[PDB]
Amino acid sequence: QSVSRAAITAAYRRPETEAVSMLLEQARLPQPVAEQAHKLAYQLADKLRNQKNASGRAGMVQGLLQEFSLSSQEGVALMCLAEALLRIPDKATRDALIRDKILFVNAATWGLLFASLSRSLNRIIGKSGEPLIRKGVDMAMRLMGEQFVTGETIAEALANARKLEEKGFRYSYDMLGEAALTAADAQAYMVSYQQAIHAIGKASNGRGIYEGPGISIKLSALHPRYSRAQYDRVMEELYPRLKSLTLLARQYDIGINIDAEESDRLEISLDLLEKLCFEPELAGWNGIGFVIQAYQKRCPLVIDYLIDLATRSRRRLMIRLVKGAYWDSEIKRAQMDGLEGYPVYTRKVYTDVSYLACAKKLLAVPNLIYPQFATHNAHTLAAIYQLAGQNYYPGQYEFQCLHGMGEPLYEQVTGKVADGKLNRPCRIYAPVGTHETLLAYLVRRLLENGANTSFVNRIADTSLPLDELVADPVTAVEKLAQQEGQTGLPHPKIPLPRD
Ligand SMILES: Cc1cc2nc3c(=O)[nH]c(=O)nc-3n(C[C@H](O)[C@H](O)[C@H](O)COP(=O)(O)OP(=O)(O)OC[C@H]3O[C@@H](n4cnc5c(N)ncnc54)[C@H](O)[C@@H]3O)c2cc1C
Ligand SMILES: O=C(O)C1(C(=O)O)CCC1
Repeated sequence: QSVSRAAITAAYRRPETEAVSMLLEQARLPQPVAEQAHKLAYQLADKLRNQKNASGRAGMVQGLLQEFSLSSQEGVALMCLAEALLRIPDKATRDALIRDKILFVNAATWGLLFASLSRSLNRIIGKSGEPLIRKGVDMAMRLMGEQFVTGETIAEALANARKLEEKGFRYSYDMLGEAALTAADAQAYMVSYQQAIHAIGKASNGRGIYEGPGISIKLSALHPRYSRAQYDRVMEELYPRLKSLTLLARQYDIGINIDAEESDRLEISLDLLEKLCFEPELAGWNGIGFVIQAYQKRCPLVIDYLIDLATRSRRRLMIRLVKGAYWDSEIKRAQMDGLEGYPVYTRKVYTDVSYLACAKKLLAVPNLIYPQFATHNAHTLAAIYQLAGQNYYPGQYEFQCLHGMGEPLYEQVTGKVADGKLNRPCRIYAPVGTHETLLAYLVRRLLENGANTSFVNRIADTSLPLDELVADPVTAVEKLAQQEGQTGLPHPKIPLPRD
């Protein structure tokens, strides 16, 4: 194998204490940079919470709830009398009433500022059955998934883009659908991507790979049963499709990004990337995109490979750095194979340290990589902004975020300094499709929003202080090493696969 390639295979499942200890010093921000990252992260997160004055509103609740000292339900019943007294139009009537004589409709809305259904459930199922089950699951899937979808068709989504593109946001469009099971399914996904490239290209109109929209694709949509697909069949069947779409994105000069999926396909996607990058028809073109997952132990080794690849094939690569979306499934997979170890980290803070270390690796080679830092975590953003150094220029890097999750945070980021933003561009990942293609994406978003470890989850918990929410991962890791006795131990509730 190649020297860069061999090192990747060597790190597939390396001990977690080993991996974390190596990344730790590459991820440590120097004390001056670290404090500036702290301030900016604190500001971003504070404005995200006290947006509708959610923080200070809870303060006046706790204050009057102290002085008067009654139930939380008692406080809500007080607001209801207060609101109905404020609805008395004449003051002299209201006050004389307060002293002479002395409805709960909006107590619901007031409660938010402060088991019998289980009977209905067991009851409803018996008479209704697997039809009721399959309908309700579909129903909640559409209802929860609306917020994550840009449009049902490529044309409806291109239209939805202008509002934010006029403010300096970019877009990457994703035609939903993945893990093709039949040659037909893969063929159809091939069609909907070509149709999308045309639409997004006519829309782009020469704006170019950096400043115009682009497209994101999944190899697993392009080949039947990609899960266990063999090497020779993938190159004969998938690669010509990957080539074709990429040629097409070049003619329109739009970025085309290869999404990263489950970790046992990292090898094969590198093989496809390696061949794509030496097509003569793509020589001198820099529009090829590739996601790397910082939660994998071999991400730093992939970066060394990609850096060498960009040199050998004489192009600048567009590399989306992400943490990763399949962590639950990666762990359950590794636990069932009883394999040597895990390919991903087992403590969330380890992934953050991985991400910070990989970001520095990417920022050091602007001639060979255009970094695209995908994240919704205020501290992560703040740290990359500091790590990228003074004297920003547009093509140095960009941020990325998911439709439905990133806009509140990046609206402090993309925009003019005069209007109080950071003047850094953000590309919004924009899914496109109907109900029939939303399931796997939605589930991954439910796993993301619902985890106690996720930034977007903890920012909502106004009982968690901002200083803990934006705390520094290197320091977190070193605080554990000192309490536990050694740097980088696996998560306690997650033993090694064979145990
Ligand atoms: C625009 C965009 C494109 C993306 N494309 C891809 C892609 O092609 N492939 C892909 O896999 N991901 C991709 N992601 C990432 C994924 O979808 C999540 O959005 C991302 O991981 C969340 O990171 P965050 O820094 O915003 O949140 P943070 O909450 O600070 O990080 C959360 C992440 O930490 C990781 N994590 C959670 N628990 C643990 C644990 N116990 N041990 C170790 N690690 C843990 C998971 O990666 C989790 O998602 C993309 C994200 C964005 C924004
Ligand atoms: O991580 C992934 O593969 C993404 C998904 O959830 O489909 C693409 C953007 C996140």
